[PDB]
Amino acid sequence: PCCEVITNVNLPDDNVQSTLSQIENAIDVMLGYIMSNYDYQKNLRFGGSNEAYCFVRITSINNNSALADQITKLLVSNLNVKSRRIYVEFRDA
Amino acid sequence: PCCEVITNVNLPDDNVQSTLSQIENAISDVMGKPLGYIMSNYDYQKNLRFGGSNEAYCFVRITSSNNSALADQITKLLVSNLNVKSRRIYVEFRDNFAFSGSLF
Amino acid sequence: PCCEVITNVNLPDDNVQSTLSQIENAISDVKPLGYIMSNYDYQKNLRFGGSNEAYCFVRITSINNSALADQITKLLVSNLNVKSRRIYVEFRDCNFAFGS
Ligand SMILES: COc1ccc(-c2cc(Oc3cc(C)cc(OC)c3)cc(C)n2)cc1
Ligand SMILES: COc1ccc(-c2cc(Oc3cc(C)cc(OC)c3)cc(C)n2)cc1
Repeated sequence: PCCEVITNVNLPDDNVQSTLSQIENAIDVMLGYIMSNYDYQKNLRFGGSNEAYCFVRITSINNNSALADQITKLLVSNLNVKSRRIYVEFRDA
Repeated sequence: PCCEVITNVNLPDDNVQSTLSQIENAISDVMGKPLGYIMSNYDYQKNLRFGGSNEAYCFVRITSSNNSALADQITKLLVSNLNVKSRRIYVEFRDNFAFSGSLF
Repeated sequence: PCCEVITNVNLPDDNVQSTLSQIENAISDVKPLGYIMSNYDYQKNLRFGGSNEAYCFVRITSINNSALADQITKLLVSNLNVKSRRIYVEFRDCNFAFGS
């Protein structure tokens, strides 16, 4: 398992860790072997714009709607970002 | 589609954004792909090395012919804007379920 | 050819460069190292197993993989003070590149 949030929204660490932990919980849908990360990229753009944006890559679930939906609420509510500016990719050592 | 510039060259944000914006234009122009529907990013990695050396360097990943025109175009932008030798610029084209958050 | 170490272990730059250089050697031992990238990406909030304790993800792109993995794992265990349970090594064999 692996989850990466890539975003230009700056959160304090305590808040980042809550969010990552909440996403791990979600990622019920299908643990002690998982790697999550919040990668702060201030210059990240989408739609020709550097406004708040988050890209989520989940590697790994087939179910996938439940996870996407769940994550999208977490990030809208914890990152104060418009849900139009959330993209969730699922890729399925 | 997605362009990521990965580099140990530190630029101020205003400059980073100009560059990213110029690159988006290029992708759109040279490939005819829908502008706006692109990610770009500038990932500052100070300890990034190439050839056993931490000197100025650019890795450009383009994910998801005409391609020479694009590579060339980008290479000038980064040479100009980053003051990096073109002998330290590499431009890599590389290649599942997807959702927008408005669907929820 | 490319190695990226992704980790929440903060090292000073001189140390980071030594390690990256030691990894380049390894990759080279087990072609030559002038057509090769490496990087140390510090991600402080990186987690594994629900925990933000020390950890290393290594992605190796475009390259007896066991010899390389084993070698790198010792380097990182030694130089990052991380448990080897908390080190994972992926190889990707994923197309073209284009200055000089
Ligand atoms: C035998 O080769 C393998 C072994 C394990 C995986 C694997 C690894 C996965 O995630 C991780 C992620 C991280 C950080 C560590 C890990 O194990 C140490 C597994 C998730 C899935 C679904 N598969 C993939 C290939
Ligand atoms: C999946 O997209 C990809 C993946 C790998 C490459 C690639 C990667 C290569 O590795 C490198 C990387 C670097 C920094 C220098 C280099 O010397 C040419 C080769 C070489 C070639 C011919 N192609 C190009 C595109």
